Amino acid sequence: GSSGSSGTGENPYECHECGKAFSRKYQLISHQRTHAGEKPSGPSSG
Ligand SMILES: [Zn+2]
Repeated sequence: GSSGSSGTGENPYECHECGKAFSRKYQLISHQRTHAGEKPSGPSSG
C-alpha cells in the first residue's frame, strides 16, 4: 500500500548513533547494543 504510518511521537530517548527513538531509557540502551563492536569514523577523518 501507500500508507506510511510512522510510530514516532513521544520518544525522549533517541540513539546518538543512528537516530532511533524509544519511550524509555532502557528501550534505547538495548538498541545501542547493536552498535557495540567498533567505533565509527568521526574525528581525524571526513
Ligand atoms: Zn542506533
